[PDB]
Amino acid sequence: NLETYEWYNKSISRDKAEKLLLDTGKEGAFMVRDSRTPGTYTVSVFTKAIISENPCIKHYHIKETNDSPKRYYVAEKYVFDSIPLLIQYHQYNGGGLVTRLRYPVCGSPGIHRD
Repeated sequence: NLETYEWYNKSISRDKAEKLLLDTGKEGAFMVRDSRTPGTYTVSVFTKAIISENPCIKHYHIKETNDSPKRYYVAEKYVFDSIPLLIQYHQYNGGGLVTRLRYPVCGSPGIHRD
């Protein structure tokens, strides 16, 4: 039933998804494909934001809930035992985020670092 939408690419591999999206060269070119577990999908989007030798294809998970009937949401591929560990992770890896967490700020008034 997803098969009736232009963006649904069912079976295709990550690598050919990336090739197809790169070739378009259009900002916000995208495709939905299938993920490892059923009920889970993957959005893949072309972007020229982060010049780090442009461009990038971002991949997102679409998880489902345990509802009646069922709901869907965009989330990262990962869960963490701890918020600090989830933060730790995102200092070194962008993940589902635009930039990754380089610099904590404390907003207690009159406070400064080191």
